[PDB]
Amino acid sequence: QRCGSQGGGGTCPALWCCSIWGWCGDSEPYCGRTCENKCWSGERSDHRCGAAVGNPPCGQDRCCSVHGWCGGGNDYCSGSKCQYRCSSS
Amino acid sequence: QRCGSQGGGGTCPALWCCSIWGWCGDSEPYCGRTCENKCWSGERSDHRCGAAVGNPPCGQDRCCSVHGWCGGGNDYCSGSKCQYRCSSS
Ligand SMILES: [Zn+2]
Ligand SMILES: [Zn+2]
Repeated sequence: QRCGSQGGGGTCPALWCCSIWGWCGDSEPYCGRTCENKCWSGERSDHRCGAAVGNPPCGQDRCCSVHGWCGGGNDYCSGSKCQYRCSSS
Repeated sequence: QRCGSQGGGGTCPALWCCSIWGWCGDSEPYCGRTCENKCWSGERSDHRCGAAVGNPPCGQDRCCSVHGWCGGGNDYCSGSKCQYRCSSS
């Protein structure tokens, strides 16, 4: 899926990272050094996530729980406990 | 100090746990299975704490920060970041 200034301005599904080349992913090429948006580095200082705080990203191997907190592991990342960037599932 | 039904009906200092014997603490006999009030099990799902949500407990090894949130580690528990149930170094 395309996204970003190169892809047309779409947002990635499950709010994944849009690389600078305009493609969606969740690995370093997309989320680290060559990320354009919803980058690992864009996680709020307070680590909250969700619609309440405008759907910000979470860092590497961290997901946005359904309670609105970024963090890692099943409790944040496994289905129904996870709202986006889910990665455990 | 004394708290709860056996101890006067007060809340502990630093909103710590009141055991079933009416004494204040922060270890498992106080906060765990034999806890009467402000127990580890009473953390709100939304993780809020502070007086605007009526001084809820925080879970185990979590502290209420000055920002109104329960969580683990130095953002919530360290000296100047913590308002109650503070414990980290
Ligand atoms: Zn939670
Ligand atoms: Zn932090």
